[PDB]
Amino acid sequence: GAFGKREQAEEERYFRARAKEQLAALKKHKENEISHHAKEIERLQKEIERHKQSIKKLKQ
Amino acid sequence: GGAFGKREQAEEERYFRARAKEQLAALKKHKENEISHHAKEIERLQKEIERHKQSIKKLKQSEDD
Repeated sequence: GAFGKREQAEEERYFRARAKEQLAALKKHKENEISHHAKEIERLQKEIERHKQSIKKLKQ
Repeated sequence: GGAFGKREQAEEERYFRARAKEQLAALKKHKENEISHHAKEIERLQKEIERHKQSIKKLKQSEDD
């Protein structure tokens, strides 16, 4: 009946929302990982900077 | 006799000049070694960064997938 397609419609919305909650949690995890790698990169570039300044001193 | 007095001094002069240049070379040697170590380190660190950048590239694709 009318109350049968409302159910269907709502059940559909429900499952779609569950599907998107999951896709978002997976993306969240990848973003966290990207985040870590980025952090490391910045750290390594600071070390490079230190070495580059050491060289500069020595060159003079 | 007298030309000996002179020649001895010309030789002494050459001797100390060479002693000076030997020290100068030693100094330049360690400077270059140091600079060299640092460069090597820099290259090593840049490769690590390259690894991380590739890791990100991957993660971004799989995430976009």
